Amino acid sequence: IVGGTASVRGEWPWQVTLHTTSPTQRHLCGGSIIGNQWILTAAHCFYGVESPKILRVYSGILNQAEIAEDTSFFGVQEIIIHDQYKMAESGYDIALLKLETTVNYADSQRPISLPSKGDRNVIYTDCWVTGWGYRKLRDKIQNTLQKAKIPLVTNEECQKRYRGHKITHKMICAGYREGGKDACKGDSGGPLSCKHNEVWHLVGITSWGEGCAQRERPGVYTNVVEYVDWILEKTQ
Ligand SMILES: NC(N)=NCCCCCNC(=O)[C@H](Cc1ccccc1)NC(=O)c1ccc2[nH]c(=O)cc(O)c2c1
Repeated sequence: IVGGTASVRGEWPWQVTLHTTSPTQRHLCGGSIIGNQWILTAAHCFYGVESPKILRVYSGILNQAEIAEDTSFFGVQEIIIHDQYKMAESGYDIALLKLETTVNYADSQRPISLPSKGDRNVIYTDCWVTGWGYRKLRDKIQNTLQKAKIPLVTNEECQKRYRGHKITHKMICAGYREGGKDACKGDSGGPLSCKHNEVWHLVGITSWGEGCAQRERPGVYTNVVEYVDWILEKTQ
């Protein structure tokens, strides 16, 4: 996260850090608890991942330093990638991880609500992006989970900023005209969480963009409301 601040422990209890153990253990991508056996994340995170056996999901984490060889984690039983996914920039950048055991919910870890189809007309004014990603284009994974408040931008506005791409209605964009606050490398797969009528909704999944926090280059997110049928289908 560029231009963000350290999170409070437990304030983003749906946020997970997905690790790979190969060749040695490291943070791979963000994701969101959406059900007791289910993490929603980006499809592009699994480029070259051959098997779910190399993955570890850690929940209830604030600091990456909490994670050591003796720290408990959730195994991944299955990776489910949208069958129309080819790459982040063309959409369908969404994936489910089916965990090998179920998450026991607590103040430190619990699921985020998916948006309703009735909320397509909602004007979210309180949206946040979170993660352990870079604080600038050339940087490293951060110890402490970062957060930034970022306003949504209209698709028509977003399309003007990415003339070489097609910004579809299955995408949603967010950014300051002047830049300065954004997701960056290592944040991908994580949530764009919006608070509306005192409830947090998983509005986006961090997907792609040009550089990080550049002026007139908003972040592009998978538009989660357009996938509620797919999520239901794939999780039932
Ligand atoms: N909103 C804006 N402006 N851009 C949107 C930002 C989201 C895309 C950025 N890419 C990303 O976030 C890659 C996506 C990716 C993941 C896995 C494999 C390939 C690509 N992530 C990374 O480049 C990435 C992921 C995990 C990492 N772990 C480490 O220990 C060190 C790293 O340098 C590192 C880098």
